Amino acid sequence: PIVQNLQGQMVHQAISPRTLNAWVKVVEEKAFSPEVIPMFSALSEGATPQDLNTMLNTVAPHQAAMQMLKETINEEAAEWDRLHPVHAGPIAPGQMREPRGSDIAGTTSTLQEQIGWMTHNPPIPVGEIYKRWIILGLNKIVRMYSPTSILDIRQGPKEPFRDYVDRFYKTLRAEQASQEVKNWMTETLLVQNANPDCKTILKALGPGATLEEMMTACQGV
Amino acid sequence: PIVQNLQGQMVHQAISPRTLNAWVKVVEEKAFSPEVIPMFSALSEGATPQDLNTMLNTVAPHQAAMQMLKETINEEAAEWDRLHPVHAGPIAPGQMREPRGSDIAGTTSTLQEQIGWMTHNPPIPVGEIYKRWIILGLNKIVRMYSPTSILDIRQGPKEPFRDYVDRFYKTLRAEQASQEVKNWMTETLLVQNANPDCKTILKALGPGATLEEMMTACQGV
Amino acid sequence: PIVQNLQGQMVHQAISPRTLNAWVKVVEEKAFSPEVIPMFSALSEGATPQDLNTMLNTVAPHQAAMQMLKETINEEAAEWDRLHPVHAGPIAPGQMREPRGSDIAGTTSTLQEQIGWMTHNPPIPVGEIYKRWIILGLNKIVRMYSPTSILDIRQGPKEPFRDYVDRFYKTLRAEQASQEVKNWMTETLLVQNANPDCKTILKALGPGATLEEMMTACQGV
Amino acid sequence: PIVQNLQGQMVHQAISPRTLNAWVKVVEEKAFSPEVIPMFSALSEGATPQDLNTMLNTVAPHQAAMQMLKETINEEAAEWDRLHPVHAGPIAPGQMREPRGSDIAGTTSTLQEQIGWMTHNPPIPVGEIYKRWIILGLNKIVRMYSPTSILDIRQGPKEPFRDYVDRFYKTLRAEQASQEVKNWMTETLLVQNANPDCKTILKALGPGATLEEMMTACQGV
Repeated sequence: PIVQNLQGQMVHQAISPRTLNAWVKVVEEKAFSPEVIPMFSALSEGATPQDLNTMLNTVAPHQAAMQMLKETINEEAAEWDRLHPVHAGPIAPGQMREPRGSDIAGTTSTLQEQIGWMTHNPPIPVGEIYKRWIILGLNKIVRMYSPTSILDIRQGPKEPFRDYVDRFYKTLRAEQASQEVKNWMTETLLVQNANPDCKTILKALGPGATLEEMMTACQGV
Repeated sequence: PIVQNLQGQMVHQAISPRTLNAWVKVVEEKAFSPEVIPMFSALSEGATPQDLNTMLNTVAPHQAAMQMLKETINEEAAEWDRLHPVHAGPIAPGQMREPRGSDIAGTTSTLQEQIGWMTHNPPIPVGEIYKRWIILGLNKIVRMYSPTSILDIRQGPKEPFRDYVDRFYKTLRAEQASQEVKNWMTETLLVQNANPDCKTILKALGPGATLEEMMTACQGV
Repeated sequence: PIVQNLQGQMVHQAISPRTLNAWVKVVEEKAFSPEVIPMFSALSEGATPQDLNTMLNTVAPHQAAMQMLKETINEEAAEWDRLHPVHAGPIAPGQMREPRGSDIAGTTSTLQEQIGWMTHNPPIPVGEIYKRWIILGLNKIVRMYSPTSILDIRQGPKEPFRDYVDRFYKTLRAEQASQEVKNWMTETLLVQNANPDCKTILKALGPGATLEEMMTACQGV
Repeated sequence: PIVQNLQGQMVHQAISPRTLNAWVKVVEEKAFSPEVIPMFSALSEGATPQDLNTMLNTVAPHQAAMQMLKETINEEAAEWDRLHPVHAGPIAPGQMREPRGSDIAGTTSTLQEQIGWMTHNPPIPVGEIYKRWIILGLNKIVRMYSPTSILDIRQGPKEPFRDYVDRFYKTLRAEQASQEVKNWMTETLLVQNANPDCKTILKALGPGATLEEMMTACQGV
């Protein structure tokens, strides 16, 4: 992250060892469950590209996930270079240069360059964009590691309705289908795969019933 | 680690008690699993040789692991002395002397010497090299304590494919074979030791199929 | 082969009918076992490219093996042409021209050309190189026809250790893995797949035990 | 071998392809049984060191046997060099030089040198000595590959006595014990391990009975 010294200047501060260890525990203990993404977003709050690469070093022992992340990052960097062509000409002495795709990811840039780029009026967030690319890669990884399809999430004969709903929505978040497909799933498949008693109640409830009404009507069933 | 005082001078800061306690919990509770190495790397982030020896004091009650670490450290120090002979002659007043193998490990050096050595332009990282030697020793220890061979990692009849892949790759990381041998293992043994249904599907998939394609084709099997 | 006439001149001699019949028996009766390669090497001893094509005519009824051989030969001829470019310019009257890839295989050359090329001071062996290409093709064929993986070679409960070792090494020769992979196989998999009594003895024997020591310790078990 | 041309000069003749194929069949089909040694002696009759190395090329795919052969050959060559020191001084123009250990094995010598060395009055057999070294190596290999100890050769309850004697003596030839130990074995162990009826008859026959008398007395038992 970025901190201010006693002289009022923006200075980079390294990630604390226990934050890095929390990230390591998340990587090594949760098997790339969907909750890894909110935890990564929280643990990398206000980070620099060098800090993000330090956090990514934890993923390196997982070859498939790391390769997927690297492919996503390279594609995003190529797209960034395509959409931000290197202008040929003079540059104002008071204005800093434009970083490239290899520079936002911190492959060739330095710490001071990123500190200056992030701290500006108006600021151009380089850490946030790299973080978003990491999140795209992580979403792909979570999709790859998902053990069950949404079509295989069925309510147990004695399973409470709220637990079935939680499992269903967790699997839906893992799968990351299209928005229209997701809406169709939440509207139709959730009712379709319920157990007979809750299914009868939900059918009696009618189409267009909100999730709150369904959980109310199926609370003790 | 190294911190800056109000006067702008680099000053050593001791490891916080809770970071040391986290390291103690890792040592005493995980039985030298492969995840001990990323956790040690995170918890010793930006540390000095004195801090590294403080962290190593936790390993001392484990006689075999500590002896293996000491052997690896002594061998690395001897190699460092061989590759960095003590030059006989004058030394510039503004340039500090060259530490020996017993000095990078902090056996004979002092805190100020290591602080000066690490904080330089350009810097010579003494903490990182000692840390790498520790990691070599820890890798040897993890290999020693591994309970199962990779040849004994077989998918259960009802075990999901992703869990089998995770166990297989964790054992592979523990064993630390040669790169060519590791590639052969990931290409052949993973398919060989799968359960009959996934094995049939993977055989139909053909050689050279990526891990993502295999996990996709075996998701619900 | 090449023989000398009464005048001291090198003359080509055709392969005897019974040598050709021995080669035919090898091709038609052994199902491309690994021993086909030493037998082909012995039976084609000191042969000319025309003789080698005569021997290859026996393989033609086997479409897959013959196609694999032709692909290997064409690739080797293309590589030979690439590494031996046709020089444009004068040629010494006493020095013969350089054969092409289609010429070493005897597709376009004549018998006298090959006789002169092989009989020279210093000699340039054209028959040996074509033979080596044939051996590469035959190795590929033997790999294709191998019925069992090395991972499936397991010592029987009452099988003598020497027979298990012979089967293991025959399969290893058939598979033709990389040298490092082969060393790992002979060091680890042979012990891993032995029966419980021999496995206990070999484990007690320790790593780095020679094959002779293992066969001595497991002789009557 | 060595043949004479029309001018009366000794000329080397290569081994015929079918003799080499017979040797290949012996190597690849008999699993280093004791009969491999008489067959090698017959098939290498009157051979040159180059011919012997050509025959040894068949053994190369068998790593353990080939390594044992190479160790025996190197030891014999070192002993030959020790017992035949290189004399420093003039050499007669009509007398050829003394080959070294690397020269009798054909590693550095040429065909003409060996032809001249073998064809002399009086002749110094270089092929025979190399052949004897090969036979020592092969005897070691046959000992290594022997599946049963002599102590485990026991006559079956209905096995004819002549077959038991043949198996016993074949195992004894494989084991190659000391002469006194071999005499003790043939005198005591053969009677000891016979079946009860033949054992009773042989005990009644008394010590010092010849093998012919034993086979006569046990013919139909």
